[PDB]
Amino acid sequence: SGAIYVGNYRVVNRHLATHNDWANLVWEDSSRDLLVSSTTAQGCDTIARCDCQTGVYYCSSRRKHYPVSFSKPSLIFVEASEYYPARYQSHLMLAVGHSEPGDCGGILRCQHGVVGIVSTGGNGLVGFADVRDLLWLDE
Ligand SMILES: Cc1cc(CC(=O)N2CCC[C@H](C(N)=O)C2)ccn1
Ligand SMILES: [Zn+2]
Repeated sequence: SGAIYVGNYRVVNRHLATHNDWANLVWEDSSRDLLVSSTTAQGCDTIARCDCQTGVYYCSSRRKHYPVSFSKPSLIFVEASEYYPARYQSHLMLAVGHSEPGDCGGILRCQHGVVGIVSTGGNGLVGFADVRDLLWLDE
């Protein structure tokens, strides 16, 4: 679990969105596994606006942060699950590292701020849904 709080927005994995998230929906994209809902309280997370390929992610299944090198956002095939059939997930970045399904929502950060959130895994690769292109999260 986990989310990004920036301004009046809450960014979560779409497959983990709550009833309140859908009742206050701003934007959602199934192909990216992202959903953004509105909030009453102001958020203070900073979104990175960069092309970094190195950062640190929080892994709840180990209560640890790990430094990783990750690929640029791209279309990657993701196996079927109870939330989606087999498809290509867009804007996804991969790194060599540990993750379990419950790690989704963990933040990936670089020196400039929040890069994305844990969204996929398996076979020793962790995938993160990028948020750096969503310039409207700041305005
Ligand atoms: C972080 C993680 C997730 C899994 C499982 C995984 O990849 N799923 C299941 C949940 C939805 C995901 C998606 N974005 O389509 C795909 C296994 C290890 N680590
Ligand atoms: Zn950066």
